[PDB]
Amino acid sequence: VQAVAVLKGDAGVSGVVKFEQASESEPTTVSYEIAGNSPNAERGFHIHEFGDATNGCVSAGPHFNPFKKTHGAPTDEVRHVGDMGNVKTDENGVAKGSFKDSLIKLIGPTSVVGRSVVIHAGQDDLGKGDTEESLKTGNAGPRPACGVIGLTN
Amino acid sequence: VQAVAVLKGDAGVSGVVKFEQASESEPTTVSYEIAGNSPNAERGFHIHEFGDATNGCVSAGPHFNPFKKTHGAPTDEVRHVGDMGNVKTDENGVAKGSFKDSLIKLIGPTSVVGRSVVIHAGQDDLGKGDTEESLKTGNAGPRPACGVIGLTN
Ligand SMILES: [Cu+2]
Ligand SMILES: [Cu+2]
Ligand SMILES: [Zn+2]
Ligand SMILES: [Zn+2]
Repeated sequence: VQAVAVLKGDAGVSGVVKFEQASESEPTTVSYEIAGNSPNAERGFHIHEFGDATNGCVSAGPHFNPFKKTHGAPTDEVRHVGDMGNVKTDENGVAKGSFKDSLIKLIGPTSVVGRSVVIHAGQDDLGKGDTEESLKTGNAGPRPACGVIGLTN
Repeated sequence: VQAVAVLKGDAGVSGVVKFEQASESEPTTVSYEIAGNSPNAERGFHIHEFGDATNGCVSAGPHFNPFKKTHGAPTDEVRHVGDMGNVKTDENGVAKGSFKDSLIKLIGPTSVVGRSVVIHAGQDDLGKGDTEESLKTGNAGPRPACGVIGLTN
């Protein structure tokens, strides 16, 4: 199964995030190309609950969290399903990369098809900050771009 | 269950299409508000197969047609799952309305969550035309706007 999200916004950030998953129990491969970010930085990157684009990136809602866990790093076992950590940006503001994830799925009752991807303006502190906010959002800040995740082939 | 598609493009047409379905066997209520169309007209309106926005409205693919039927009117038994007929536009170019449909679902293996809605620049001939093309697209013409269908609440 394949899916894709086209990230758009008004802040100069835009990109494309691709998903592929062979079967429900197998990892999903997530790959991304994102332009217009701050250079030489780390930027929070998550699946949010709703595929709702009626109000910018606000209407995407919170991090996708069906299991009611705190916010964490992708390699933490306690994390939101949608937590994809930080993406690294180069000297030109480009984030490009890929990873595998075993919580993110395109199949079954936690499928992210129809949800959203958000790229943030700040760094995700991976749930390790001082704040109650760290356990909710990682303090990753504003949502310069987002896109609904759709089926493709 | 609720879903929504935000229709966008570069042709002056834009809008929002909402979906609600209580359970898989019951009708889906589809409501829409679309601006910027030709006035006093009828414009084709369909669910297309893919929620892929990487190439304008082209990458949405063809009408959603899992049962491999010909294109028809919503009230035809032989139609594509995605066939929503024409929407009527007023003297200001606005289409606003709602309807129930029993093939379109937000639940189950034919769910349209993660697919696309397209509003066309021309009238859908409902499969009644003189063409092979009528039985594929209803001759509804260009795709001035589209949006991926996402989960909301
Ligand atoms: Cu986020
Ligand atoms: Cu169409
Ligand atoms: Zn999170
Ligand atoms: Zn059709």
